[PDB]
Amino acid sequence: TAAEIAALPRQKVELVDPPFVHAHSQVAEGGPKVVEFTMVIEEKKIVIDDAGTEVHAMAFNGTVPGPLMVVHQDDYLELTLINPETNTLMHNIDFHAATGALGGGGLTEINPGEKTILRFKATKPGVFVYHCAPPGMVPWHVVSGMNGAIMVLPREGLHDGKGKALTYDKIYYVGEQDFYVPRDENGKYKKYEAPGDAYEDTVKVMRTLTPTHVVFNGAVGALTGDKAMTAAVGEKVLIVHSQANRDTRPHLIGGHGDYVWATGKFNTPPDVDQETWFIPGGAAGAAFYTFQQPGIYAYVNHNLIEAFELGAAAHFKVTGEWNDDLMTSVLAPSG
Amino acid sequence: ATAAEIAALPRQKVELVDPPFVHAHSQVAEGGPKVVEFTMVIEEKKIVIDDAGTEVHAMAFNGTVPGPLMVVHQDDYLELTLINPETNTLMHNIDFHAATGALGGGGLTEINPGEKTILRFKATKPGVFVYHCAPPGMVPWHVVSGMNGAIMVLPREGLHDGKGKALTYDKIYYVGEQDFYVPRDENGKYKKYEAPGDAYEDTVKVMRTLTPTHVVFNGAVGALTGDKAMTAAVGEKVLIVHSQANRDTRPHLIGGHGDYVWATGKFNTPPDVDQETWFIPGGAAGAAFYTFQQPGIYAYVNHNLIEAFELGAAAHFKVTGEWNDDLMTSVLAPSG
Amino acid sequence: TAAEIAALPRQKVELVDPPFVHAHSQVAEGGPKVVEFTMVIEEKKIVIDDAGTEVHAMAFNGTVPGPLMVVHQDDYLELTLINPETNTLMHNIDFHAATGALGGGGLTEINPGEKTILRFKATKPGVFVYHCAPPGMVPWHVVSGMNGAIMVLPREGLHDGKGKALTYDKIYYVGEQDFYVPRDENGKYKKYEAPGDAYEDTVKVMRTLTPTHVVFNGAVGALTGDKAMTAAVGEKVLIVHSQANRDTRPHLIGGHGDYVWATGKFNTPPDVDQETWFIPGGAAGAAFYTFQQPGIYAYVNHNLIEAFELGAAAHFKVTGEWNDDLMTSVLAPSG
Ligand SMILES: O=N[O-]
Ligand SMILES: O=N[O-]
Ligand SMILES: O=N[O-]
Ligand SMILES: [Cu+2]
Ligand SMILES: [Cu+2]
Ligand SMILES: [Cu+2]
Ligand SMILES: [Cu+2]
Ligand SMILES: [Cu+2]
Ligand SMILES: [Cu+2]
Repeated sequence: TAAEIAALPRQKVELVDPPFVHAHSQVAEGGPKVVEFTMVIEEKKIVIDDAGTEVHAMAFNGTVPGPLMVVHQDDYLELTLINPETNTLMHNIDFHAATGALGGGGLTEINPGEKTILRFKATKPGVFVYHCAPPGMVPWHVVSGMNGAIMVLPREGLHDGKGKALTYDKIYYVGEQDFYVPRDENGKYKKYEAPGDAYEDTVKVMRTLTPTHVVFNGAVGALTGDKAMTAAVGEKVLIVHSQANRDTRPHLIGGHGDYVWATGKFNTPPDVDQETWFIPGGAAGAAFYTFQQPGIYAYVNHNLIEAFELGAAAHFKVTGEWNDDLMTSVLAPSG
Repeated sequence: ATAAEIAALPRQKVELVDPPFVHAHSQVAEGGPKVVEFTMVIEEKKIVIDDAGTEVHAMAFNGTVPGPLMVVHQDDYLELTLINPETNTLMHNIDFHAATGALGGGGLTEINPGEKTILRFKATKPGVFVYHCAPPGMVPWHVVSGMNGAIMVLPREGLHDGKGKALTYDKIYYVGEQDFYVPRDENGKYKKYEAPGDAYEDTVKVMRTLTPTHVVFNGAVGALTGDKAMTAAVGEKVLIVHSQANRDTRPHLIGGHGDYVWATGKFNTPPDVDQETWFIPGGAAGAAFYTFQQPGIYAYVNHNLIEAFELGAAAHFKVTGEWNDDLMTSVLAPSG
Repeated sequence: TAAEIAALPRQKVELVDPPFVHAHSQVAEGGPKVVEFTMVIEEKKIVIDDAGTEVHAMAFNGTVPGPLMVVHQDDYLELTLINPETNTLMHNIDFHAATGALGGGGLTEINPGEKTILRFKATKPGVFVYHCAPPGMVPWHVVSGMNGAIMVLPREGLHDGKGKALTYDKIYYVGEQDFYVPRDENGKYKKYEAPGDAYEDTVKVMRTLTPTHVVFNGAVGALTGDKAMTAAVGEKVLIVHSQANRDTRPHLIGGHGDYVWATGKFNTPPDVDQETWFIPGGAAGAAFYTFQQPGIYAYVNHNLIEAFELGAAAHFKVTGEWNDDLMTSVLAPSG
């Protein structure tokens, strides 16, 4: 009822840039609330590889992917989206978690210098993709980095196939991005004055259905080296993954997905003991894993060409004690 | 069962309807096993697949791309009379993925132009299945020329969710998705050919790129839009059967969900629930059940947005009814 | 503890070339054991099509794909991997079934002239991919056919979703491979005198993400004729299928996948009555089917262009009586 929706507690949340996630509780604290978020849209040039390749990013909250928003089932997510007058394009937002008006895209078309406030009831539990979708140029905005994901946790937290609770110690959000950067006759990636200048050349690359780069956190190596995600032997980690436009097949090298909500929806029992899962373009998925061995792990899109030639590889730096029962080198490489 | 016992089975002739509509049927089976009879004439015809007038020499079952949806119940016998007209220039056959034996029926149905055949198979497994032409050595060319459709073998007790609760749809639509490989001239313009044959070698070359020039619903870009947009109402339960005989797809109802989705298309496999975007592998059909909650226009797409909005894989749903502000509301309309 | 594993019975297994699988028991015979395997790596030219197209294969045990290793859950798989001095590249092995050191790859880097022995506990039941992964040359080795699979059977054998036992009469292993063969400017496939000579050219083809060939058992038509798989009406067959780098969609033409562990993990209930299943690049899946009709069946990757233009098609020669109740030609093709 009206009075009841109006009486719900309102709560503002401070977002954090991916792969990190803002503060939240797995099990809902209190009753349904209208969770408030605010994101400013930034159109800016970003370098995506070691060769200085640029992309005119269209980023929610200034990041590629946009930040992860976490709410519980039946809460209302109320987002204030701002498109500064400094931008040159109209933007909007489609929450795959939302029901109605094309996910909210039909109610949030804001030109540079405008803002809007959209509220929707998170009626279904799971991880969902959210992305910009201006009619007539939906792919262009999405493949320019304008997408993220939200997590709608069941009020009672996560559980496995037989109702046993699954509580993670850590949670990371890996947004995978397929980029389509134009090249000149010589094969060098092109640079442009403004976003629109690249429109035509970019759509041509997009039609080949072959991305020039497939990256995590907006750039080749963004989640490797000193920016590797961390964990410890014995820790339970939830890795949320999304791809707003193209299929992906996540894999923890040296590990597994103990429980994987491959479709991303919590009412659908998770698959177990996964080596490699699949997330279709336009969806988010989530894998729960308890680390057992220390060392550096790689987390990749398992088409290894996309992982190691195109950029779809991240790292996990795990501390702890090695387990010789699980694995041991009986005879080290020798003549 | 003996041909005699099967012959003692009641027979019922069905009049097919063109996709996305489905011929009249009952969700729960009417009595016991029957021999459901269907007839389809194969038509090799030029079709236009986009607003620019791009043409394809289609190979269409019942004259449509996709071929029509045949609906029977588990343990019924599907008896198809397939006709290949004298006017056609190629041999055609049919492989029902729902069938068991002779390459899905393909090895027993090779008919040359001017020939016909009658195949009968027992629909032993419940679910939606793809059917398509498969002439040895020319299989992909016939399939990506539009020679494919789907059938639905309903459980005799109708649909049920993963927990046994009955799932009864008010309406049903069949969306056949087609990947086309159209050759282009040195200017990037699509080529036209006098006879389908003159297109073969050029088309095989494009097919090898594994990159379709068009990915469409019901044979053409925008085919299920405007006055051909599908319809529903707030509160209406709709089953959307989707098939792709040669290539993967990932259906998504923009602004909606797939409340229950048999992503593998098989009814004995519990449906996934609350789906945002599902996946149907090339060579299969899937089905999504959804109860509309909001009025307005919805786009139904293959969620590789480039395929959807650049290649042609987008349909529309016009939904009547009252807006639900509880589910969604514009607190502050776009403003300064 | 080491002492305990040391006290475990050990068994040397003899490997056989795909699509056949070495002798094993569906239900485990006895308590956990350390199952030993040995594989020598062979860099060799293989002819992949009737046009004489060659690939510089990097084959475990001399075949593409490498042989299927079968152990039971909680057994230890101990592999002695050998890289002969006749080879030119360093190789290693990642068992997706293993936990730690990048699936074993970090512990098995052997140069030509070296060997190593790796032992891991097969803690999760299902079929898993294994493949070479030299840092910086991962996809290249994998798409050169250096991959295979293992099956970790539950101690009590296979079961359906409701716990009823599923015992197969025959088992086959189909390893699907995506090759990227360079062509001279005339469209003719190029031939080389050494693996490294093809590197630069091959990487370029790989980046298009478009394979020139997609084959089963290393060559177009490999699993046909003298190598057509066999079964008899009434026989229950398990078809294990793997693809270490790219997606696939298996389909038994004229048949079905009665039970399909699509993710390849036995603890994830199998899908049933499948027409076409999906296996993501970087995984293995398994389908159980009881043949009901005699005749030649084709088994394919259901992107028909990949199956019939690119090479992804195998045959099954089945003996038995035709069942007219299941299918019958009421009127044979006629006027
Ligand atoms: O499992 N990594 O290739
Ligand atoms: O929700 N489709 O962009
Ligand atoms: O069922 N094979 O096209
Ligand atoms: Cu935008
Ligand atoms: Cu979307
Ligand atoms: Cu045909
Ligand atoms: Cu088929
Ligand atoms: Cu190697
Ligand atoms: Cu791997």
